Amino acid sequence: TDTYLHETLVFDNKLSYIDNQRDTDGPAILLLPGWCHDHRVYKYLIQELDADFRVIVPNWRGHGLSPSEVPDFGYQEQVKDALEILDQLGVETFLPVSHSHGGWVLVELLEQAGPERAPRGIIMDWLMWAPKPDFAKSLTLLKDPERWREGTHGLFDVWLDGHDEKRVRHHLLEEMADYGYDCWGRSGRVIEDAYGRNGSPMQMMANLTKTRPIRHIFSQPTEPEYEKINSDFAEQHPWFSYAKLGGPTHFPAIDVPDRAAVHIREFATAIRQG
Ligand SMILES: Cc1[nH]c2ccccc2c(=O)c1O
Ligand SMILES: [K+]
Ligand SMILES: [K+]
Repeated sequence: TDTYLHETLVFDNKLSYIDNQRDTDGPAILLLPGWCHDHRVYKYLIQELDADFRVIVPNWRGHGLSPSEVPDFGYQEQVKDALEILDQLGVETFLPVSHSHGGWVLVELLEQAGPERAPRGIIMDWLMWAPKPDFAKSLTLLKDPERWREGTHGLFDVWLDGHDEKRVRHHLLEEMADYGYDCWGRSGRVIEDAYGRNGSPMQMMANLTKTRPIRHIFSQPTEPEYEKINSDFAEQHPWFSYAKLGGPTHFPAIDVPDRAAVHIREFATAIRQG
């Protein structure tokens, strides 16, 4: 799966990215990582989609197999980076698929690219409501140079949700091991700022200039009150749908890749039929 890893200069930065360069009919599937991890989170999903689609995964500034400190940037800049990679690659039409807070990039990308280029989106496990106290606390911890690691640990607890989930544990404990405070502290500032300025992922989506089909596929939070704000949002908005995947962790791309794949294919086929 590292047979597909590339690197390129993007404005000021060398960014790594996955591209299987599959010669096939569009749309390209653009898999967008959350904060302080990289394309490795997608290694099982990429396998599900490899045969039939062109699959691109950009890594954000300072992210990759060798993380590095970089100057401060936000989702605005993640969006420009992603488009610049698509331009360099000649990719025209694409279906963006995001993980968690990679969603802020996805929804701004939909605005920027417009519905012709980006006609649909799939958002995975992304907190739809404004920060509850435990999560609000997590962010404040991430921002703290003394307590960022404690922040990440509390988040790992929430994400694993009491499961001995060997693939996810490996991703959190090994694949994110090289990320430091420069990343984690930034993710805290950006995510906090994102909800502050946009209200919520739902408010930001509802506010798109040109709304279009978006599906939220998620395994957590598992409580019925969270399902309820998804169903209420979907009752109000013909373009919004959701699917509870019932996977153990915050990482359906890792733990139920075959289920995440089928929703991606469904949206990719709807696009092919216009
Ligand atoms: C990979 C990743 N990174 C984060 C960093 C800060 C806050 C939330 C997250 C998150 O939800 C997620 O999935
Ligand atoms: K187990
Ligand atoms: K709906």
